[PDB]
Amino acid sequence: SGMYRNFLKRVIDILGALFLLILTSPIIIATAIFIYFKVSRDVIFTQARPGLNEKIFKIYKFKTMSDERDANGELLPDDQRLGKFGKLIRSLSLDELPQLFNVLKGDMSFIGPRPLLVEYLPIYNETQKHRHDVRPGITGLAQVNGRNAISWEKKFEYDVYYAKNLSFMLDVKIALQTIEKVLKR
Repeated sequence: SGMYRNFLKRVIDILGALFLLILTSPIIIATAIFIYFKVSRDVIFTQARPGLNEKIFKIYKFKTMSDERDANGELLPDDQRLGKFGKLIRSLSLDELPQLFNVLKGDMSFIGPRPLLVEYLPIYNETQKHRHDVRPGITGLAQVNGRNAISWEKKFEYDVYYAKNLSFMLDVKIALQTIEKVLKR
């Protein structure tokens, strides 16, 4: 290919992220306000993950757990630092919204491999390393093919096949498989 792989896919990523950022902007400001006054005035925390050509970038996400400490300082267990409304924000995936800015700025695509830990970079073999030949995605070929089994090698098989055979057909197929995925629980 080339015409869609090297150009048109990025435009849909930019416009889509820009449209969705303006579309959910009241919810974004509302979420940040609640977190500011009841969780943490830092609101946003970043996540360093490998991306295109394995280059590290920070993933933006809303902070949901408090920054509470202990009499000795070792933080409370995760049970007591995550209130009911924090779980509600997590449940509605509102904390995930800042990643639209990641998609907009080029860190990620709308459809692509899942951003995983930096630890796995030396573990990937010569075939699985190719999953970083494309930008990571909010959804992708591996996310829609979940079969209640943790076969990392088969997830990586889907990842490598996607990076090699990126098509406008395939992207539409993933998009339909993603909305049909959410029609179920």
